[PDB]
Amino acid sequence: DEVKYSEEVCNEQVDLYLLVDGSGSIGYPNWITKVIPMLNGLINSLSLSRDTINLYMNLFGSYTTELIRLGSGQSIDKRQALSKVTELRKTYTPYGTTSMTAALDEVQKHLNDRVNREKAIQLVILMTDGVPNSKYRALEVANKLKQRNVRLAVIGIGQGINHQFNRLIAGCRPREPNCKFYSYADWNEAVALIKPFIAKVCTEVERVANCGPWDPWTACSVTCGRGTHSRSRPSLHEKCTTHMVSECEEGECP
Ligand SMILES: *[C@@H]1O[C@@H](C)[C@@H](O)[C@@H](O[C@@H]2O[C@H](CO)[C@@H](O)[C@H](O)[C@H]2O)[C@@H]1O
Ligand SMILES: [Cl-]
Ligand SMILES: [Mn+2]
Repeated sequence: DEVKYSEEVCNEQVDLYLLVDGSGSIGYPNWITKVIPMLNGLINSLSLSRDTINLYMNLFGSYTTELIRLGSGQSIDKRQALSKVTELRKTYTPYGTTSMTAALDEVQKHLNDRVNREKAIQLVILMTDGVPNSKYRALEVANKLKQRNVRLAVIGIGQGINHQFNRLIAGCRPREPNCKFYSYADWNEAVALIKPFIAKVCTEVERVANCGPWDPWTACSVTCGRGTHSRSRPSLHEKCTTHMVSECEEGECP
């Protein structure tokens, strides 16, 4: 048989992969005056914690650079994540080519390795001017991510933004105003864009678990008159009953 039980589903767990374009096309003035404050405002709006949002962060240029791993201090504490952005303002100048496909591939690898949290919403935030090393290769991996139920939002940054590509990889429809997946204004709009994707919403649902077949009932405790016997089974789930006791009769007692 099976067991039924109640449960609240809130979708509070989110693995958020922040992929930041650090390539030479971005432009140094833009980096300082626009990208850094974008990162600051965005990350400041994320209530990171062990049990809810966990941040991953990658910087992609000629190489991809994994800045923050899911689960670490910097993944779950907003203040620590902000320090990484500050470290970037002080010590990184954008240069080189644009490994966008490889950055997205790092997310794929998380899923493949089963490093993400299974019950966690998977959310990629791609921050780019939308001029990757290869347009087809980057669209391809993004589409692979979406077919795995990964959500993807795009934030345009840089001195020379290819909106057409950004809208395409975000999945924006033509003739449709205010795409819910792409923003290219300031941090305020990006934050609003990201909000519906990470909103905790609580519903009460019923759940079903297969408890597996019972073992045979034991022989009666007494071989005459009233007694009891029991049947057990492996716990295939936390909510599954594993033991029963019933009253049995083995005829009369002389
Ligand atoms: C199994 O075989 C039965 C035919 C009886 O001989 C049982 O013995 C009886 O057990 C009851 C209750 O357990 C006692 O009150 C009796 O004293 C005893 O004869 C036996 O278990
Ligand atoms: Cl690429
Ligand atoms: Mn570039």
